[PDB]
Amino acid sequence: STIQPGTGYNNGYFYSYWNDGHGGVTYTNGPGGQFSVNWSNSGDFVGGKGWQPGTKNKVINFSGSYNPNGNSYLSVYGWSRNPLIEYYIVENFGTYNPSTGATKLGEVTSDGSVYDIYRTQRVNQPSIIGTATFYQYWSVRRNHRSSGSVNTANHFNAWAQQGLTLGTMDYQIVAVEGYFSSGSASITVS
Repeated sequence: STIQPGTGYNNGYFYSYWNDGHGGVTYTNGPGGQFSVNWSNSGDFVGGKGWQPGTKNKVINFSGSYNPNGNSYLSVYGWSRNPLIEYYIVENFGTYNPSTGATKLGEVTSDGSVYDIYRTQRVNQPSIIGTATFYQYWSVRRNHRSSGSVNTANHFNAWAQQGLTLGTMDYQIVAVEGYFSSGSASITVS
């Protein structure tokens, strides 16, 4: 069903839904690995379904509809702890490339596309452990898509070759993010 921000497990899939307290977003958990997001003149939000904990070799499948009108992205989104790392494997995005401002570390080929890889240091920013400082890694698919399979190990290995140390895995979801925009999405994860 439709929920307010929070985390939990639904039909055997972990979910996380976060927003900045601005209105304009509706997040709904559906059957199995399904979730939907509908938004209209939102603030900042990100939510979706997957695993808690994730793993360093998961092959993540997703399908469905993704129709942003403005700034948004569809990604595999997760964290590690000790060290604290935030990461995104971006499969599609709207009007803004969310890796803008991050430092390019190279490229990796996975699951039918080249990806550009990046990182940036986030300083005194919200995180799964509260206000914190941590590196944020990106892998941005050149050939955008809204269904597919992601071999996460290819991305983790590419980042590791340029200095990433992944600690203990925390959650790992397929997420829809929006940033002062409108859109819809209906995604099924497995």
